[PDB]
Amino acid sequence: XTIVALKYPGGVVMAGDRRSTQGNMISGRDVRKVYITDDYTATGIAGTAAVAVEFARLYAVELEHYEKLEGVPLTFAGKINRLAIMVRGNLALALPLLAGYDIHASDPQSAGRIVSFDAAGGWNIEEEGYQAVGSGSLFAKSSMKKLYSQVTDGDSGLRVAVEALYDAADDDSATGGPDLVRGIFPTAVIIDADGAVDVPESRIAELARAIIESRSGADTFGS
Amino acid sequence: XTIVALKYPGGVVMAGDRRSTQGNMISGRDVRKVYITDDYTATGIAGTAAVAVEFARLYAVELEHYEKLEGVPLTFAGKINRLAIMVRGNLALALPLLAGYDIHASDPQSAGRIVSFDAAGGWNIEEEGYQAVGSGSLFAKSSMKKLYSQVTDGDSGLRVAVEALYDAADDDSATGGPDLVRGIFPTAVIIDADGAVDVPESRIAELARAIIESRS
Amino acid sequence: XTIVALKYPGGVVMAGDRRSTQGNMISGRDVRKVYITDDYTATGIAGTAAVAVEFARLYAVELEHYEKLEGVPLTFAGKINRLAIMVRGNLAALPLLAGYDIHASDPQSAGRIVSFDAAGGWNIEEEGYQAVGSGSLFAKSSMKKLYSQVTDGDSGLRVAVEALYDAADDDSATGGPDLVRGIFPTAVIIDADGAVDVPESRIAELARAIIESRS
Amino acid sequence: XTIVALKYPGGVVMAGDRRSTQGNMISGRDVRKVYITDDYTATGIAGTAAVAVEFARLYAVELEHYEKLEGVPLTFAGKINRLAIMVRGNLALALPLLAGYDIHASDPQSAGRIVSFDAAGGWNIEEEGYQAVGSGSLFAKSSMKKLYSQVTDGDSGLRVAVEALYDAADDDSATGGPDLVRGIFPTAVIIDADGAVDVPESRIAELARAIIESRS
Amino acid sequence: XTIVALKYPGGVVMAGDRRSTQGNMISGRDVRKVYITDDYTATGIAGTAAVAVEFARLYAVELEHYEKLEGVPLTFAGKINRLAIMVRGNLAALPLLAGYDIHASDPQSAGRIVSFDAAGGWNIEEEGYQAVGSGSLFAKSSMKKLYSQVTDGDSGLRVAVEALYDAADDDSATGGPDLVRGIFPTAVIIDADGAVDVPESRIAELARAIIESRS
Amino acid sequence: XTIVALKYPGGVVMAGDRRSTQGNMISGRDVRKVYITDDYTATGIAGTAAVAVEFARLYAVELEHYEKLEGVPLTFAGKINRLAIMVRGNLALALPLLAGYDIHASDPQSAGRIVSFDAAGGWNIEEEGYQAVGSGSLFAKSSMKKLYSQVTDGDSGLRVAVEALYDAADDDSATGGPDLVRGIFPTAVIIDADGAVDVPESRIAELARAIIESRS
Amino acid sequence: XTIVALKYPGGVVMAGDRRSTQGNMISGRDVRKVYITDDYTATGIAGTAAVAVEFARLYAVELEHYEKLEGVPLTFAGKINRLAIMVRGNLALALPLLAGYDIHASDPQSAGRIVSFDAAGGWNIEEEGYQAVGSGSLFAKSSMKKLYSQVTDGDSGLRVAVEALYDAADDDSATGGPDLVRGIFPTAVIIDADGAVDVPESRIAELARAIIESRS
Amino acid sequence: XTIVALKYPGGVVMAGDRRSTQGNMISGRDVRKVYITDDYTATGIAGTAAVAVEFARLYAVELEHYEKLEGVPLTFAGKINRLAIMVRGNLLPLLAGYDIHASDPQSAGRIVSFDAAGGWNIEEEGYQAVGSGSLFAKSSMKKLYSQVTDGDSGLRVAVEALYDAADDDSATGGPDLVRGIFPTAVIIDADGAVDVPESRIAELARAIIESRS
Amino acid sequence: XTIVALKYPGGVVMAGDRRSTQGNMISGRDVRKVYITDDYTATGIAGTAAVAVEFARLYAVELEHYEKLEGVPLTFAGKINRLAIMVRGNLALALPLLAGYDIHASDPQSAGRIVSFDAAGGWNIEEEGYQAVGSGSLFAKSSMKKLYSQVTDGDSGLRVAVEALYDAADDDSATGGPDLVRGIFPTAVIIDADGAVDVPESRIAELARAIIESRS
Repeated sequence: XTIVALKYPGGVVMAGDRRSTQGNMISGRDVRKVYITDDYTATGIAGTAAVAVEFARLYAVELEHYEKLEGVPLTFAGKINRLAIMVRGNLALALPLLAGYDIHASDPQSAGRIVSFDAAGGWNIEEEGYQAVGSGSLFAKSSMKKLYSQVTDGDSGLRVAVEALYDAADDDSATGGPDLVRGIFPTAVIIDADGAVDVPESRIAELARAIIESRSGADTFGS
Repeated sequence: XTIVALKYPGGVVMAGDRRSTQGNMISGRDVRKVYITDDYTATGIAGTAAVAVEFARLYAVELEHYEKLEGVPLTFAGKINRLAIMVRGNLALALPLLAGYDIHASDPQSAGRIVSFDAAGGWNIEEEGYQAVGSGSLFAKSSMKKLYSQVTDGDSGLRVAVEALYDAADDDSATGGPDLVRGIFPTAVIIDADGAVDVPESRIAELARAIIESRS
Repeated sequence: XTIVALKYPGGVVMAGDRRSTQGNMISGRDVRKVYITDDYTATGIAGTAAVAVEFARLYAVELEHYEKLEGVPLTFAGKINRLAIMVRGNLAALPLLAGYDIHASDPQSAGRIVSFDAAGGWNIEEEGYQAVGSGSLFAKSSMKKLYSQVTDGDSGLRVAVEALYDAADDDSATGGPDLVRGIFPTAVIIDADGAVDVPESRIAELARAIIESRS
Repeated sequence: XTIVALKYPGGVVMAGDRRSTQGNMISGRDVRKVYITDDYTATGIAGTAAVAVEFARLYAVELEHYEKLEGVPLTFAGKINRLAIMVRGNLALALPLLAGYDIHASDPQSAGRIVSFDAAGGWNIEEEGYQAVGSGSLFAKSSMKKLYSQVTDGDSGLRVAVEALYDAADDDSATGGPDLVRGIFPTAVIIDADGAVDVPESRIAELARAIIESRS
Repeated sequence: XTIVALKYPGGVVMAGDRRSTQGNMISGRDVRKVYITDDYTATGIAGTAAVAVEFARLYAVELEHYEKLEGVPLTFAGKINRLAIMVRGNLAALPLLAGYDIHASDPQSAGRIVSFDAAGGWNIEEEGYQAVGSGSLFAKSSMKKLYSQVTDGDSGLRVAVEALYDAADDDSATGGPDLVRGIFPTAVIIDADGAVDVPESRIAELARAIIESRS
Repeated sequence: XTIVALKYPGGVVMAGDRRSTQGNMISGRDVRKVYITDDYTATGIAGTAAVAVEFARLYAVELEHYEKLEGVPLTFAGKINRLAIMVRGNLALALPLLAGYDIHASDPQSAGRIVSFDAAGGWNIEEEGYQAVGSGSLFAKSSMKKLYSQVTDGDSGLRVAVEALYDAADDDSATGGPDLVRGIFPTAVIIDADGAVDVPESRIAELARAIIESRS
Repeated sequence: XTIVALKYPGGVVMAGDRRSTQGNMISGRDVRKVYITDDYTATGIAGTAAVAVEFARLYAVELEHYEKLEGVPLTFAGKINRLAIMVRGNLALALPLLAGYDIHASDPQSAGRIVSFDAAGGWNIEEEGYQAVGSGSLFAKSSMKKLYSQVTDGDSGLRVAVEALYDAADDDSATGGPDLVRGIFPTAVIIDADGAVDVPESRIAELARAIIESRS
Repeated sequence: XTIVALKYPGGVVMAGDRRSTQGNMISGRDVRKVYITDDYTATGIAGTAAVAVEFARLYAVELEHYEKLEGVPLTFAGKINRLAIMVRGNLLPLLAGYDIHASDPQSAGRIVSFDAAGGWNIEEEGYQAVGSGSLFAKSSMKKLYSQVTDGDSGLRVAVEALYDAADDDSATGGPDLVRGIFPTAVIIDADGAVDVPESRIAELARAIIESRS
Repeated sequence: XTIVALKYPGGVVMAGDRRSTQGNMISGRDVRKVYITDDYTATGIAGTAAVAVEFARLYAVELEHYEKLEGVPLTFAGKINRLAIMVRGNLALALPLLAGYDIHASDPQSAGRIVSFDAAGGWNIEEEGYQAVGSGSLFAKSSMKKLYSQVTDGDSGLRVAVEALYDAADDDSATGGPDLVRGIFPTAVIIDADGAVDVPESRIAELARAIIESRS
């Protein structure tokens, strides 16, 4: 299963596929893997619906816990630190991808942040502009590498994220592509200076149909 | 990967998906798994492109070798026997599905034949009317169970076979569904009294598009 | 052994087979696997008569314990949360939960089905149906083709019994309707008026019609 | 899966179930496990359709090969000896049950013979009057123990064999009971002084429904 | 290590990196992995210099042996069959074969690419490109986005070198163009006039242009 | 991945590569492995970005904790002792390399100190003048062996450190060389009597570009 | 690595080599393995620089801890007992060699003591006059056996100890010989009635040069 | 144990250390690991005295056997092929040679090494080393190779590479000044393969030691 | 068990102990391990009486077989080659020690030869002047290292060989020392230009007693 995240001018976008498998068998088609955790952060886990929701819930609780006790939210570095303590504690398994926006960073245009975790539970701030986790991550990363120059705003960003997920599904059977028959598409979250918001199903649906139409044409031109 | 086969009044049809995987990675999209082996038989293997074609090739050579030596082709029972020996020998891996038409059977409407193999290399003539092998075979068989009453001829036979493969792909990631973007659809063979012929890609495409439209 | 559950317009239905096996030997023929746990929920476990009753009993006690202490029942999300804590605690067979959210905005789609994976993770089913056990794949593939026929509670109960029949038809670990002994699948139906046990006679008439229809 | 055999005054009867399983999954419902091997013998294997027919075929060829070469058939002791050599040769999982009638025995009323094989491939002559092999053997043997006193002829002998198989199916999920929906019933062979004959599907059906009516 | 192959209008091109590793240590920088095997074929192995040269040599001997004995070369299908017999015999590495079928009906599409899976099974590639080795997934994903640009031999060769560049950028076992030592990927092109080794100088210009474009 | 450290007259320099791998796959290109831990020390770990920063952070907190509580910083021997207790505690993995300047040493020219750790968590003061840890350590050490005579001051030392890392990258695929395309170069810290300072990226870019032009 | 210890009339001498290895690779050339632990004792461990110094430090702390608490130092028997408790505690690895001078012994000429430890952590007071621990111990012991008759005082003791270490290096690659290029020689401690002292490096250098010159 | 080989303008030089070890114990001090196999080749094995001499002897017999049977010696490619068949048959030697049939006599020197799988490799880097001290010897040659302008400086660098291998690897033996035992070496040019006199290597070893001191 | 061999001006001497053990138990006290194999050679194996004699016998037969067939004995190089082929054949256990005199060597004073074998069956010509094999070889070699300068002739050589064996016994329980109670002493062979001859027991006895009185 795959989760992607990318920085765009003024923010960050995170998107995840909807499949879950038990071996070769498809066990889920509506799996939500990306969740808003506070006003400026979102987490994505390339695992089951339960692992994704339970992790996000527990992290959301810790952040808001601190806010009620201390009156102010944690700094971005403090949010990662607490996430890292939570990830290292569960190693007793799928690793999280965090998308955030640092409201206290000097340059607002590059205040988007992406943090990933390696097998040993070690955090990493991504400086390449994008990242992906899961079984289709290499395919999604190699796709974003070629398409990243096209990201100039939020919608451009969301489009590239959806195309990266499409490319992950095209080459990895564990990642689900857009289901045009059932009307199920990747979920996404966008985060900028105004906060974290869920992207409406209608725009992701428009974009997924457009990528498919576009690939169908390119295929007929090459044959 | 999945191969299906069903009997219809007057013949038999066999169809297979086009995917091949290396774990979670998709390694093939144009994989042909069903091949005509003689004028009245076809074999399908739910494995790689090479295992499918190599097996079919060796079996086709063996059936034609006998015909050239003895002047007449083997009886259907003899064809299965030779296949069984070939299969047992190899077991010392994916299992073959054989579809054929017994030109010497008393009743021409039920002369279609489907033969499968179990893990131990044992043959089984299917009497249920249909069969499937591969990772999505349970899903395909359960689908055919509910749709078999609709089979009334070769076209309704071809439709049910494509729908069974669609259901296998819908529930099993190792089985490939119809790729509308690339124009890749399941391959099929239909065998009746006039012999075994490859079903044109165009007819499978129309049937695949109608199953999709119907579910949407 | 197989348990199935499906959402119909106005509620949910859950049904389970009556067999239990010890390897290849039939050890039970009247095994009840589906139990009402509170006014709006039912649990089904595809295991032995003991695991099924013991789990349901502990869960029912936990729900009622909450209600007596706090005066009001748990919200549906809270019920699942408590069930999940119970399932994860036993891991250190998995249940299928059917319910009706009395607080959901649309009463027609207020039915809920929750299943658990090997790791003890919960999953709210959006497809309309679910099955657990050794015959689950067969039951699910059968409901896939018959779900369009579900228009009310009775047609919903008929499709549940047919899914179980289909599960028994190709899984020896799931028991079909025994016409000789008069033993049929058990079922629970939950709507706005609460969870009620489906009478044996109704399941019997339906099982008899499915058999004659296949014959 | 289960095969049963019993001696009655004047001959022997052998009957087998129709199921085959891959773990918990039902893979067959029309599995024929009992086959006539020569004019006076029949073999039954509690395994797959393939193991059952392949074994019976090789054994039938061996018996007829001897008859053509030497002009006369082997004595009953010689038939068992050849079977034993065949069983020990394959075991270097499923073990055969052989029912036969010794045309050269002094008492025609007790000329019926039942021979079974053990996990080590050793032959056994059953002097208990009945025997059973397979996953439901214990249940079938315990059933025959209580019903054997009712065996007085070929018909009663056949009723008891069908009831033993019914009891095996009632307690063992690997053995298939009579399918009233599909019309599939246990297969049976009866051997007396006039030779080995397949029992008509209709007679076993009538006996199976009689058992079901009796138990309800 | 990585080998790439792609079909272009009128032929085929195959290129390979120059690195060899013993665990994490770089053991070779001049490793030639792609060799011409007959007038119309080339083989590439993503292994050591020895495995690549020894395999190519034995295969080239087998193709010429047949030609001398029978007077005519094997058909393309026969060349693959012989290669497959050689690969299955060694398994009891995994080559990429690129060729041009002089007997095909359409000369523009006469280019052929054959790869082998872990079990020694052959696969004719109908996608237009293929890659083998530790950086093969990165090279294939790169060619997927750049293939629309392949319109002739020169552009076929630019995409091949860019695919290898992308493999090296993401996989430490694949070597990128060494501007310090002047070592670049080796390539072979096949069209209707036969197979030929691509001059080091043309590969160096392409590699210099790909690097200037990335910075 | 590799970290190198060398003593120069009047001080010490520590430099580290920027790569991180996950088997054969490059997972990082911007990995900072060397961090200033107090006014006179720096730690370098040849591991992931997280292990390097988390270790340095905990050690920096420990050194400052003591200074605030006791009013004066720990002696150099005390700093090593605290580091050793921390390293032995984590084993119950990649090992640290400490570079520091002993402000209380009698001879300021040789007041630079280098401290490493072995597999068992044992400390060691290098007397050779240089040291390296990680997968390219032999290559870096063998390179410094031949170039150490050229070290006369901080800039000479820094050159030899960057060249050692270049030689580690040239022979070890797990160590990253200077990326001229992305503009990513090794990070370095220099410590003398005036304290620990991060070497500007532009000075390292200048050294690396020149080592490349030199070998061209 | 090797540590040697020998009794001379009036005291005891302990000397150790300077090498450390990581398999076949030389990891250290300046490794100090012998340390004075109190006014009358010294410990030597044939292990890493860290294991040797950490062990000696902890033991020195305990001996001085007792002296400050009780006003008088432990008897020699008490010092061994405390060392043994420390060795058994770490084992539940390299074995300690202790050299001392019993200030309370009746005959001052034979008051020198050598204590070694076996694999199980058991102490042993050597009555042979000399002992050695480490990978070159057998070669050093074998050498002292032939040269012990020459030990008539502290000077001769030190000369023989250096020759035993030289012989260990000549036959065992894990033991380092005198490095005339770098000017690194074995370390030594002499203990007599006046206390434990570090032997000056120039003195060991002179002895090493004379042994080398003699064998040429 | 370590064997080094390097190409110089006009030929090739191969040198090997003299130690052999049984685990940690020094079992040999006079071990000859480099042997002339024909007029233009030499083999070196970083193993025991027996493995080195036995291998060289069988290979020398094979080369001369061909020459007597066919009248002409094998081409350089044929010599490698025969060596490769011999190595794969037993399962790491280092071969140094001069190709008398090469177009340019200044670069006719050849160095062939073998990997763990028995695969041959012609070295285009100018030098190579095999054995337990090979990484140290190669890193040393990397920095000193620019100094190689003839046979004399080629040999000096070879001896220095072996010195560096011994300085960092206990399994490789350095020059024993006490016993007068030094590395052995073979130099091959257009005039054939000749053993380097012990006196020349001793002169070089002493100069390297005075230089590091 | 231990075998030693040494070169003296004009020849070579080989001597071996007399013990054999089965674990900790002494199983032999009269074990002869050194045997003359031809006019100019002797073999010694540090194993059981049987392994030592059977090996020497097979090798002696091989050398004489060649001499009778070809008329002349093998050259020294040929004798080692044949021995090596024999050793490698048995290893696909204890390894042999061969002492010989090369009658065709240019310098008669240094014509003595000693050849040993390593674990892999590889031969080695000794250039140190002496060698030893077995469980006490290290002690015997270290003893000879200090005593070799005393070897000026055959008597000096034999004296040193007996002292090396004594020292091996002293330090290793598996090697037997001179038994004064039973009158059992090491066996020895001396080889010069006049051939190989067994040293009289009486000469070894007076040498052994002198060494013992010397150590007392």
